[PDB]
Amino acid sequence: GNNRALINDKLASLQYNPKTVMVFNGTSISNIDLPAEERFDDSTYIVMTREKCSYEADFDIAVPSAYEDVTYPGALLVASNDLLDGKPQELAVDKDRVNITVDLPGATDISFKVVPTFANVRAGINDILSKWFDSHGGEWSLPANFQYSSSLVYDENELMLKFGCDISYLKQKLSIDFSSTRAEKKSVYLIRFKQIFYSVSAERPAKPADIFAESTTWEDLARAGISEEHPPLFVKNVQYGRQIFLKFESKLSSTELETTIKGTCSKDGLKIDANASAALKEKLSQIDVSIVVHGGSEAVYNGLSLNSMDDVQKINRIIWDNTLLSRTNTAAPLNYYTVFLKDGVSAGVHGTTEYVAEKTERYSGGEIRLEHSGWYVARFTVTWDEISYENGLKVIRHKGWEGNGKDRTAPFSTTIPLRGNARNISIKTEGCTGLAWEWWRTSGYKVGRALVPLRTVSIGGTTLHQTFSMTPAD
Amino acid sequence: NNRALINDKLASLQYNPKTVMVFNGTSISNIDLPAEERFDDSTYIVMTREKCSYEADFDIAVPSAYEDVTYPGALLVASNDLLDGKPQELAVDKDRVNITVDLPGATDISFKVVPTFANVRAGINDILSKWFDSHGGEWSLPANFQYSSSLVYDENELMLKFGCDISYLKQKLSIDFSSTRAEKKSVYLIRFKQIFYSVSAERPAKPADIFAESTTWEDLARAGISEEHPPLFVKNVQYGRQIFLKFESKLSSTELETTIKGTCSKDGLKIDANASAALKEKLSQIDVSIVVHGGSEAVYNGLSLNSMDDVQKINRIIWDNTLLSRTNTAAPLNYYTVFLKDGVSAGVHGTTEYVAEKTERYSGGEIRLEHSGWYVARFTVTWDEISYENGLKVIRHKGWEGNGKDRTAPFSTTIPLRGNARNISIKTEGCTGLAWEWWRTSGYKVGRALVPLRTVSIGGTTLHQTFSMTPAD
Repeated sequence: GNNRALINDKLASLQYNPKTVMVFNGTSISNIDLPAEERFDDSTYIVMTREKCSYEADFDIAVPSAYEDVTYPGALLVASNDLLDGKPQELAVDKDRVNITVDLPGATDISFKVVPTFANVRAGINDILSKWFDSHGGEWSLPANFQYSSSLVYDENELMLKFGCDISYLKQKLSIDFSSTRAEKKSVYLIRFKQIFYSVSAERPAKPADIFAESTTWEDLARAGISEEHPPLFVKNVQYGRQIFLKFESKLSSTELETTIKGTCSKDGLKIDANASAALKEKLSQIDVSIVVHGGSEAVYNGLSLNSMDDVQKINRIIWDNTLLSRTNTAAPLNYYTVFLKDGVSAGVHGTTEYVAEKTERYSGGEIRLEHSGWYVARFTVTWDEISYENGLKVIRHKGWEGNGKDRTAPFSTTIPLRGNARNISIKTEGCTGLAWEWWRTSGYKVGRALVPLRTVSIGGTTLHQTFSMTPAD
Repeated sequence: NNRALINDKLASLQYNPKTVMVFNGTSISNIDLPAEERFDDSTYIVMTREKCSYEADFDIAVPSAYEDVTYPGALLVASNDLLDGKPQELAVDKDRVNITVDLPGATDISFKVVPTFANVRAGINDILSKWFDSHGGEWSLPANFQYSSSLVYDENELMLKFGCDISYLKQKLSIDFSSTRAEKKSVYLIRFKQIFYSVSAERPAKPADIFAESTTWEDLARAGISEEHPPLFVKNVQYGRQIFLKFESKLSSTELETTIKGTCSKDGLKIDANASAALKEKLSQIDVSIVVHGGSEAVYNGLSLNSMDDVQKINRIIWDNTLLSRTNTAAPLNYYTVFLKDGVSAGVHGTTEYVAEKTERYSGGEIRLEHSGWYVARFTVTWDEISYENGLKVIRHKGWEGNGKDRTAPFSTTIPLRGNARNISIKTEGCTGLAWEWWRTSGYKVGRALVPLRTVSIGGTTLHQTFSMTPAD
C-alpha cells in the first residue's frame, strides 16, 4: 500500500496544463497571392475565385484499426501528439480492478468489475452482449438511424477534423491520396453516415493510484514514458457502431461537384431520377463513387456511377441496410474519449486547419435580337460593359454595337451575340416622325438590364404611333 | 506667301496622333485589402474590397470659362491640359470657315464667317431666330437624350463615366473625395443630358487656308505650336442642358446604389407613398445635391427624399427647360477636335482604377423548438459561426447548449443567433420505448439558412411521431 501512496503524491505534484499537452496540428497556408482567374468555354464565361479559410471544431478521436487492443475502456495511455495522429502509446503496467459499464439502449446499464485488460474487457462486453440478444430471440436487429455529415475536403487534415475518422484506415480502403488528386485537376466530396449502437464506459478511481496493482511503482510509470510532457491518460468511453463513407471524385470544379451531389444526395440517400434532366447526366457521368462500410457488414465498393439507376439503388440499399447484431456480426469501435488520470479532466482537443476554398461561377452568353417592322426610319443604340480579370484587377470596358445610331428601314432584323462576360445592357430605340418639332421620338430606353439567353426588341407601327415591345420585359 | 510656308510646316510635323494627348488615370497601390466585419445588433455586416478599372471613350466637356475658346472653328494647342479642362487657345488671325448648324428636323443651314467667339455666336443665334420664326412651335424636342448613373470613387472615375467638366462640378457641388472617404460616406451620381443641337465646322483641305494671309509660322510658334503640341481644330460642338444629381450617404455603397437604383429612372424619381419602414429610414439618410447647367444655371444643396413634396420638387427641377425654346438658351456641353494637319480625330480612350466596396448585411434570427408529443424527445441544433480576422475567413462549428438532452412534453424554447450563423442543422428524435429501436429520428434538416424565425414542432406518440418545420426549406 506504500507504492500507491508514492504514485499519488508524484501524480498530484505533476504540473502540466491540460489544454496544451496534446495539440491538433492543421494545415497552414501562408500566402495571399490568390488572384481571380477566368476563361471561356465558347460563349460561356467561367470565373474562378479563391479564398483562404480555416475550419475550427472539436476533434473526435477515432479508434485506429491497428490499436483497438490499446484503446479499450479502462486502458491507460501516455498522452502524446502521436495519439492525435492515430498512434496511441500504451502505458503497459499491471493494474487493479475497475468498474466497466455497458450502456445498451432500452436496457438498464449492466456493469462488471475486472482488471482492465483487452482480453478481460472484451470478454465482459461480449458476455453482457450475449445476455442482451440471448434475450431478443437468438441475436437480433437494429434499424438504420444515421448521423449525417458532408463536405468538400481539401486535404487529409480537413478530413480528420470534420469527420473524426482514422485517416490511416480510410486511406487504405477509399484510396485517398491528395497529391495524386491535385496533380490531376480533381476535387473530392465526402459523405459519412454514422450510427452508434452502444457505448462502454469505465469509472476512474477516486484516488488515481488505485488503478495500479499494489506491486506497481512510480518508477515503472516513468520507465514507460510518464512525465510532465506526457501525463497518463485513462480511456473513459468507447462508442461502437457502424459507419458508411461515400467518396465522390471528379474533374469537375469544387463548386459544380458540390452542387451536383447536394441535389442528388442527402441524409435520405440518393434520389437521382430520369426524366427531368439531361446535362445533369453528363455531369454525373464524370463523378466516380467509392464506398466503404465498416461495422456490422464490412464492404468496400469502387467504380460505381450515378447514371445507372441500378448503381443508385445498390447504394441506397447499402445505406438503409438493417444491421443484425449478433456474436457472428459485431459492431466496430468508432470513437474513444480520454480523461487525464491525475484529476479526471477531459483530454478532448480543439482543432484548426486552413484550406483554400475555390468558387467557380459560370455566366452563360446570350443574344440581343433587334426587329423593325414599322413604317418609318428607326435607329437602334445598344451598349454594354465587358468584364475581364487581368492579373488581380477586375477590368470593365464600355462597349457598343457597331450599328449604333444608323438609320434603319422596312424589315430589318439582326442578332447581336454576347459572351457571358457582358453586363449592364442598355437598349434605346428611336423612330423618325417626319415632323420638325419632334423629329426623333424615343419608343424605348431600357438601361442596366441583365444578360439573358434571348432578348428581343421589336418596334413597329407608323410615324405618329410607334410601338415597342421587349421580351423579357425586364 | 505665308500660306505656302505654313502649309509645308505641317509637312510631316512629327507626332503620333494617339500619343500626344493621353488620359492620366488614377492608379491604385497593390497593398492587400482584407475583408472587414462588424455587428450592428445581431445583424452581421461584411465589407469586401476589389481593385477595379474602367475603360471607355473620353467625351471632352466644354469648360466653363473656356467657352470663349472652344467654339466651332476655334483653334487650340494640343496638350494634356486639354483633357483636364484647360484647353490652350491658339490666338492668331484667321480667314473664313463654313460652319453648319444642325438642328433636328432642320435642313443643315450653313454660313461662312471669320472663326470668332462673337462671330459664330451671332451667326448661330441669327440662324436660331430664323428657325424659330418659321415655326408656330414655341418648343421642339432635343436631338438626343442620355441618362447615366454610377457610384463614383474619385474625380477621375467621374470624368470618365460622365464626360463632365471636373472643375465646374468640384466648385458647384463642393466635391472632395479625400474628405468624403474619411467620413465614410458614399456617393451616387445621376446625370440627365439633352443635346438640343450641334454646330460643326468644315476643315479646309489646304489647312493653312484657316489663317489670314498676314499670320506667319512664327506667330504660331509664339502661340505654342510644336511637335509635342500640334494644332487642333474644334470640328463640332454639342449644345443643350445637363443636370447632375449627387446622392451622398453614410450608408454603404451597395445599399446606396440599391436604394437609388430602385427609386430613380430615365423618368426621374419615384417613391411609393406606401413605403416599408426599412426603406424610408434609408432614404432618410440620403442627402441630395443638384447642379443644373443650361441657359440658366442653378445649384441646390441639402434636398431630402422623405416626402412626396420633396420628390415632386426634384422631378420638376429635372424636367424644367428640357425643350429648346426661343427664351431657353442652350449651353455648350461637349466638343470634338481634329488635328489641323490631316484631320483625324483627336479623341482619346481613357482608363482609371478605383476601389469598389461591396457590403453584405446578414440579419439575425431565432430557432423555436416545440415539443408536444407523448414521448421523450431530444433536439440537436448545430451551425457554423463566421468570422473575418487577419485575412482569414474563420468558420467555427457551434452547438446548442441543450443538445442531446432528454426533453419531456410540453417543452418550448428559443435559440437566438446573430447573422454570422450559417449552415444550420436540426435533428429531432423520439424515444419509442422499444429496445429494438429505442430512438427514432423524426426530422433531420441540414445545410439550412438563418431565417428570422424557424419553428420546429414535434408531436404525436411513440410509434407515430409528427414533425413540422416552418419555413419548410
